[PDB]
Amino acid sequence: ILPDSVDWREKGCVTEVKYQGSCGACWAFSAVGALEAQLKLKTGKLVSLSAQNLVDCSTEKYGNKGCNGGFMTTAFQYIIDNKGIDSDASYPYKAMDQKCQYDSKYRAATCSKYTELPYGREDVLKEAVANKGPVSVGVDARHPSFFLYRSGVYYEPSCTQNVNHGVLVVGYGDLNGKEYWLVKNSWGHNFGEEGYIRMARNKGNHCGIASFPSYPEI
Ligand SMILES: C/C=C/C[C@H](C(C)=O)n1cc([C@@](C)(NC(=O)c2ccccc2)C(C)C)nn1
Repeated sequence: ILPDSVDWREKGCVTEVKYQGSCGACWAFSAVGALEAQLKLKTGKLVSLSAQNLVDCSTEKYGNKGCNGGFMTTAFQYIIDNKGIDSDASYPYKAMDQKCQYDSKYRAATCSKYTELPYGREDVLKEAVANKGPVSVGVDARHPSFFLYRSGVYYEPSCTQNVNHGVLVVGYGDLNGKEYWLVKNSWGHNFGEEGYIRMARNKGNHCGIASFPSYPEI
Protein backbone atom coordinates (compact mmCIF):
# COMPACT_ATOMS: atom_id res chain seq x y z
CA ILE A 1 0.00 0.00 0.00
CA LEU A 2 2.96 2.36 0.59
CA PRO A 3 4.04 4.68 -2.22
CA ASP A 4 7.25 3.67 -4.00
CA SER A 5 8.62 7.13 -3.32
CA VAL A 6 7.90 10.04 -1.05
CA ASP A 7 9.23 13.57 -0.92
CA TRP A 8 7.71 15.78 1.78
CA ARG A 9 9.16 18.87 0.13
CA GLU A 10 6.53 18.36 -2.59
CA LYS A 11 3.83 18.78 0.06
CA GLY A 12 5.33 21.97 1.44
CA CYS A 13 6.20 20.31 4.75
CA VAL A 14 9.94 21.01 4.79
CA THR A 15 11.48 24.37 5.68
CA GLU A 16 14.67 25.82 4.27
CA VAL A 17 17.90 24.03 5.04
CA LYS A 18 19.63 25.55 8.04
CA TYR A 19 23.32 26.01 8.81
CA GLN A 20 24.38 24.90 12.28
CA GLY A 21 27.87 26.36 12.00
CA SER A 22 30.35 25.53 14.76
CA CYS A 23 27.65 24.53 17.28
CA GLY A 24 26.80 20.82 17.57
CA ALA A 25 23.08 21.43 17.27
CA CYS A 26 22.19 18.86 14.60
CA TRP A 27 19.96 17.13 17.15
CA ALA A 28 17.97 20.34 17.60
CA PHE A 29 17.65 20.91 13.86
CA SER A 30 16.55 17.32 13.35
CA ALA A 31 13.91 17.69 16.07
CA VAL A 32 12.50 21.00 14.85
CA GLY A 33 12.46 19.74 11.28
CA ALA A 34 10.27 16.81 12.23
CA LEU A 35 7.93 19.05 14.21
CA GLU A 36 7.79 21.65 11.40
CA ALA A 37 6.24 19.04 9.12
CA GLN A 38 3.63 18.10 11.72
CA LEU A 39 2.80 21.78 12.23
CA LYS A 40 2.23 22.20 8.50
CA LEU A 41 0.09 19.07 8.37
CA LYS A 42 -2.06 20.26 11.28
CA THR A 43 -2.30 24.01 10.64
CA GLY A 44 -1.49 24.39 6.94
CA LYS A 45 1.36 26.78 7.79
CA LEU A 46 5.03 26.10 7.17
CA VAL A 47 7.07 27.80 9.88
CA SER A 48 10.70 27.32 10.86
CA LEU A 49 10.92 26.46 14.55
CA SER A 50 13.62 27.53 16.95
CA ALA A 51 16.55 25.13 17.17
CA GLN A 52 18.12 27.72 19.48
CA ASN A 53 15.18 27.34 21.87
CA LEU A 54 16.13 23.65 22.17
CA VAL A 55 19.84 24.34 22.56
CA ASP A 56 19.24 26.86 25.33
CA CYS A 57 16.25 25.29 27.10
CA SER A 58 16.25 21.53 26.49
CA THR A 59 19.35 21.13 28.59
CA GLU A 60 20.52 19.04 31.59
CA LYS A 61 17.06 17.87 32.64
CA TYR A 62 16.74 16.36 29.15
CA GLY A 63 20.24 14.86 29.05
CA ASN A 64 21.29 17.40 26.45
CA LYS A 65 24.38 19.56 26.22
CA GLY A 66 23.43 22.33 23.79
CA CYS A 67 26.21 22.94 21.31
CA ASN A 68 27.86 19.74 22.56
CA GLY A 69 24.98 17.52 21.53
CA GLY A 70 21.61 16.19 22.55
CA PHE A 71 18.76 13.80 21.74
CA MET A 72 15.88 14.44 19.35
CA THR A 73 13.55 12.42 21.56
CA THR A 74 14.33 14.36 24.72
CA ALA A 75 13.99 17.57 22.72
CA PHE A 76 10.47 16.45 21.85
CA GLN A 77 9.80 15.75 25.51
CA TYR A 78 11.00 19.25 26.40
CA ILE A 79 8.54 20.70 23.91
CA ILE A 80 5.78 18.62 25.48
CA ASP A 81 6.79 19.55 29.04
CA ASN A 82 7.25 23.19 28.11
CA LYS A 83 3.91 23.36 26.30
CA GLY A 84 5.55 25.01 23.33
CA ILE A 85 8.50 25.92 21.19
CA ASP A 86 9.13 29.38 19.75
CA SER A 87 9.50 30.20 16.08
CA ASP A 88 12.94 30.52 14.55
CA ALA A 89 12.12 34.13 13.63
CA SER A 90 11.36 34.98 17.27
CA TYR A 91 14.24 33.04 18.81
CA PRO A 92 16.95 33.01 16.17
CA TYR A 93 19.85 30.63 15.86
CA LYS A 94 23.17 31.99 17.09
CA ALA A 95 25.28 28.80 17.06
CA MET A 96 26.18 29.16 20.72
CA ASP A 97 24.87 28.18 24.14
CA GLN A 98 22.69 30.90 25.64
CA LYS A 99 20.43 31.34 28.62
CA CYS A 100 16.95 29.98 28.05
CA GLN A 101 14.83 32.77 26.59
CA TYR A 102 11.66 30.85 25.77
CA ASP A 103 8.60 33.08 25.71
CA SER A 104 5.09 31.72 25.15
CA LYS A 105 4.17 34.91 23.25
CA TYR A 106 6.41 33.59 20.46
CA ARG A 107 5.14 30.01 20.55
CA ALA A 108 4.75 28.58 17.06
CA ALA A 109 4.22 24.89 17.81
CA THR A 110 3.34 22.39 20.49
CA CYS A 111 4.03 18.68 20.80
CA SER A 112 1.78 16.15 22.55
CA LYS A 113 3.80 12.97 22.09
CA TYR A 114 6.60 11.33 20.17
CA THR A 115 7.22 7.87 18.87
CA GLU A 116 10.47 5.95 18.61
CA LEU A 117 10.59 3.38 15.83
CA PRO A 118 12.02 -0.09 16.35
CA TYR A 119 15.74 -0.40 15.91
CA GLY A 120 17.09 -0.98 12.40
CA ARG A 121 13.74 -1.58 10.73
CA GLU A 122 13.86 0.20 7.39
CA ASP A 123 10.43 -1.09 6.40
CA VAL A 124 8.91 0.47 9.51
CA LEU A 125 10.81 3.69 8.81
CA LYS A 126 9.40 3.67 5.26
CA GLU A 127 5.87 3.30 6.61
CA ALA A 128 6.39 6.17 9.05
CA VAL A 129 7.83 8.47 6.40
CA ALA A 130 4.90 7.66 4.09
CA ASN A 131 2.11 7.79 6.66
CA LYS A 132 3.22 10.14 9.44
CA GLY A 133 5.75 12.58 8.00
CA PRO A 134 9.48 13.33 8.14
CA VAL A 135 11.33 11.31 10.75
CA SER A 136 14.23 12.39 12.93
CA VAL A 137 17.15 10.00 12.66
CA GLY A 138 20.73 9.55 13.62
CA VAL A 139 23.36 8.60 11.08
CA ASP A 140 27.03 7.76 11.03
CA ALA A 141 28.32 10.89 9.31
CA ARG A 142 31.93 10.52 10.51
CA HIS A 143 33.43 9.26 7.30
CA PRO A 144 35.29 11.66 5.02
CA SER A 145 33.06 10.64 2.08
CA PHE A 146 29.99 12.04 3.88
CA PHE A 147 31.33 15.59 3.91
CA LEU A 148 32.20 15.36 0.22
CA TYR A 149 28.87 14.00 -0.99
CA ARG A 150 27.59 15.87 -4.04
CA SER A 151 25.11 13.64 -5.84
CA GLY A 152 23.80 10.14 -6.45
CA VAL A 153 23.03 7.72 -3.65
CA TYR A 154 25.51 7.70 -0.81
CA TYR A 155 26.97 4.32 -0.01
CA GLU A 156 30.06 4.08 2.18
CA PRO A 157 31.43 0.59 2.89
CA SER A 158 33.11 1.93 6.05
CA CYS A 159 29.83 3.18 7.48
CA THR A 160 28.65 1.75 10.77
CA GLN A 161 25.46 1.68 12.79
CA ASN A 162 27.14 3.87 15.43
CA VAL A 163 25.34 7.16 14.83
CA ASN A 164 26.90 10.55 15.56
CA HIS A 165 24.78 13.01 13.62
CA GLY A 166 21.12 13.99 13.77
CA VAL A 167 19.29 14.58 10.51
CA LEU A 168 15.78 14.39 9.06
CA VAL A 169 14.43 11.81 6.65
CA VAL A 170 12.00 13.72 4.44
CA GLY A 171 11.43 11.07 1.83
CA TYR A 172 12.61 7.98 0.03
CA GLY A 173 12.80 6.62 -3.47
CA ASP A 174 15.01 5.02 -6.06
CA LEU A 175 17.57 6.63 -8.32
CA ASN A 176 19.15 4.62 -11.10
CA GLY A 177 18.39 1.32 -9.44
CA LYS A 178 19.57 2.47 -6.00
CA GLU A 179 17.01 2.81 -3.24
CA TYR A 180 17.60 5.82 -1.04
CA TRP A 181 16.44 7.80 1.94
CA LEU A 182 16.13 11.54 1.29
CA VAL A 183 17.91 13.24 4.16
CA LYS A 184 17.79 16.90 5.15
CA ASN A 185 21.05 17.95 6.80
CA SER A 186 21.84 21.15 8.76
CA TRP A 187 25.19 22.11 7.22
CA GLY A 188 23.58 24.68 4.93
CA HIS A 189 22.78 24.62 1.23
CA ASN A 190 26.48 24.10 0.31
CA PHE A 191 26.32 20.57 1.61
CA GLY A 192 25.33 17.83 -0.82
CA GLU A 193 22.36 18.55 -3.05
CA GLU A 194 21.19 21.92 -1.74
CA GLY A 195 21.56 20.66 1.82
CA TYR A 196 20.26 17.15 1.19
CA ILE A 197 21.86 13.75 0.84
CA ARG A 198 20.34 10.62 -0.62
CA MET A 199 21.51 7.76 1.57
CA ALA A 200 21.38 4.06 0.70
CA ARG A 201 18.10 2.39 1.65
CA ASN A 202 17.52 -1.32 2.29
CA LYS A 203 21.27 -1.87 2.39
CA GLY A 204 21.45 -3.30 5.88
CA ASN A 205 20.59 -0.18 7.88
CA HIS A 206 23.33 1.68 6.10
CA CYS A 207 25.09 4.27 8.31
CA GLY A 208 22.56 3.47 11.04
CA ILE A 209 19.86 5.52 9.35
CA ALA A 210 17.08 3.36 10.87
CA SER A 211 18.84 2.77 14.18
CA PHE A 212 17.16 5.55 16.15
CA PRO A 213 14.19 7.09 14.32
CA SER A 214 11.53 9.18 16.02
CA TYR A 215 8.77 11.55 15.10
CA PRO A 216 6.64 13.95 17.12
CA GLU A 217 2.95 14.66 16.89
CA ILE A 218 1.34 18.02 17.59
C1 LIG B 1 29.90 16.26 20.60
C2 LIG B 1 29.21 17.06 19.53
C3 LIG B 1 28.16 16.55 18.88
C4 LIG B 1 27.53 17.42 17.83
C5 LIG B 1 26.34 16.83 17.13
C6 LIG B 1 26.01 17.23 15.89
C7 LIG B 1 25.94 16.20 14.83
O1 LIG B 1 25.87 18.42 15.60
N1 LIG B 1 25.50 15.97 17.77
C8 LIG B 1 25.57 14.52 17.69
C9 LIG B 1 24.40 14.32 18.58
C10 LIG B 1 23.86 12.98 18.97
C11 LIG B 1 24.73 11.82 18.45
N2 LIG B 1 23.81 13.00 20.43
C12 LIG B 1 24.87 13.08 21.25
O2 LIG B 1 26.02 13.11 20.80
C13 LIG B 1 24.63 13.59 22.62
C14 LIG B 1 25.52 14.31 23.19
C15 LIG B 1 25.30 14.77 24.43
C16 LIG B 1 24.22 14.49 25.02
C17 LIG B 1 23.34 13.81 24.41
C18 LIG B 1 23.55 13.33 23.25
C19 LIG B 1 22.42 12.85 18.42
C20 LIG B 1 22.32 12.93 16.89
C21 LIG B 1 21.70 11.60 18.94
N3 LIG B 1 23.76 15.38 19.08
N4 LIG B 1 24.46 16.48 18.56
